[PDB]
Amino acid sequence: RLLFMLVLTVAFFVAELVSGYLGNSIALLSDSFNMLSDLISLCVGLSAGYIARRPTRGFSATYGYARAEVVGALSNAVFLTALCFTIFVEAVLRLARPERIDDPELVLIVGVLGLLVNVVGLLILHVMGDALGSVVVVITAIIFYVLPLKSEDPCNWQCYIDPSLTVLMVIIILSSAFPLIKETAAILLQMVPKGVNMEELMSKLSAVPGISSVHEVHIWELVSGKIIATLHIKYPKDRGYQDASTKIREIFHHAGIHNVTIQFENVDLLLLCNSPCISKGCAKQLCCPP
Amino acid sequence: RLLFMLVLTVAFFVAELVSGYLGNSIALLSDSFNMLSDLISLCVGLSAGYIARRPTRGFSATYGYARAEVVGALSNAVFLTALCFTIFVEAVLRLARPERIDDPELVLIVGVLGLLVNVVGLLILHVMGDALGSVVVVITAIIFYVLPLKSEDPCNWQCYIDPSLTVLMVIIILSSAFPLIKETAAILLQMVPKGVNMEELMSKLSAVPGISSVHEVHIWELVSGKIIATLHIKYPKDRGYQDASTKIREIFHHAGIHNVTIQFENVDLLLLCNSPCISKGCAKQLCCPP
Ligand SMILES: [Mn+2]
Ligand SMILES: [Mn+2]
Repeated sequence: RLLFMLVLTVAFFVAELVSGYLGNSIALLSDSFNMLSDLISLCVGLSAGYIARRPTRGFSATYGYARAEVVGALSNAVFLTALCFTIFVEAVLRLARPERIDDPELVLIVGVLGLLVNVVGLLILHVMGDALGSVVVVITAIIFYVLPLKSEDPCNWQCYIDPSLTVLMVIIILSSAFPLIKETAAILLQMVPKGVNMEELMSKLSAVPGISSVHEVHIWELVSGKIIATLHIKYPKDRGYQDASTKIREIFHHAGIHNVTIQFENVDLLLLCNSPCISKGCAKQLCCPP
Repeated sequence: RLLFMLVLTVAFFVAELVSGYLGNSIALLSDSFNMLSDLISLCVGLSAGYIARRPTRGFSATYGYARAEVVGALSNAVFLTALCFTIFVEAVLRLARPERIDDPELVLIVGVLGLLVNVVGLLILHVMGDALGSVVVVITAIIFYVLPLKSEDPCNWQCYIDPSLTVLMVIIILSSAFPLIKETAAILLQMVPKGVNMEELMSKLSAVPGISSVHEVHIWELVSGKIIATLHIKYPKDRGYQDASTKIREIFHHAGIHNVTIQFENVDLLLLCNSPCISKGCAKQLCCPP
């Protein structure tokens, strides 16, 4: 990996913020708010590179800090969505009251210098979609320079191109952030991973010879590949559960789940958990409550 | 509960946005961005009221959707932080280039009408801290009305009060959001709950008579009160684990943990998991890897 991007990305995010406010362009602010999310993603990816190759497994994080690439990706998409909200709000108010660009050259220079950065990125969807936002800035500046507007004249159609294309860029930016908030929140909501087929898996689980009942089947995803499947299983007292255990962990293996914890409880009052909390009053605090 | 707040809060968030942009006040935009987070929190709390009293426990969410009050609270604090970032950026640029208030009356009216809403809130820290942001708006409007500034004059000291107090309000707003991002991310990072004393708990766990080894001790928090504690425990083959199990689940009960799953594995090669994935190649995909 190479990390020599924060030096460039952070430096040009500030440049596009200053030039976006000094040059009076929402497209420049939009792109700078996109490069800020790009630097947040770079920091998250670098943090996820130091969490890996150096596990911790401490007394306060029993699973480690490997979930920081999902929390840091949902916190970056929500950050970007909130930034796009303000960009959209400032883009609708400039469609009502139009304003112009004071320095097209300062917008064009930093517009290209920042489009040339997303070409020293992937070459050597957000990264793919960050380069289109840097084309809008150079398009708007060109329209204001191959067709100038003297300070003394009123706003023409040109004052509308910048807010109109910035609204389109918010729709394009939020068309990739929206699939990311839904895909990452499902992980942090303790939902079953999308790849796992919980219908076939639970149909095969009940077909294991020697198994009498299966309850508390919790399957969730820590990170990609790491799927934890808690499971309680009742079994007749006169039969061992060794071959049953082997079958259950081989069924889960074929489903891509390798972190399987099975609690074997001995054996319609024979279908509840034999081992809830030590008191009946714990039923309020039990998950999958009885 | 009462839900007759979205009708008021959503209606006045739009009013404070329009009047904050039509009246040229960052404090009004700051408060409207705070009332937007307030309505997002109201929607999250109402969703968490319908997830409760009606559990689902489906085939795609084995723990239910009870984690939506933690994901929806981290997504609301990050949303608020990103909004405060834009508010702060527009507050530093107005400290450099000062602007004034076009309609102090429109700022004062909607300033009070929106301070009277946070008095029809708690009465019948963010809610406590939303009312201070509505005092800054009424303070700034008063200074511009008990001391007017004709359009023909340059900006005096009055043009600085609004950005200066909005910077202070961002610090106050982010002084309650920051403790919320750290407290909610620890839950979504699968970290040990703060209340649980993992030192005394793990010291008592190893002192249970009949237990030979304890590994894969995963304790995490779904929501407040619901703590799930996965655990693998080795034991001698000639001794049963019934009394040991009772002791272990009574030790966890005294620690506030009632969702305990124990995998009893039979018995320094006697201290590893007896039941990893069915193949040695799964060690890469195992959590707490061997
Ligand atoms: Mn760009
Ligand atoms: Mn308020």
